[PDB]
Amino acid sequence: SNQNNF
Amino acid sequence: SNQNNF
Repeated sequence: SNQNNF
Repeated sequence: SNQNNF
């Protein structure tokens, strides 16, 4: 699972 | 699993 926090 | 914290 993936999380991108821009 | 991956997390990118920009």
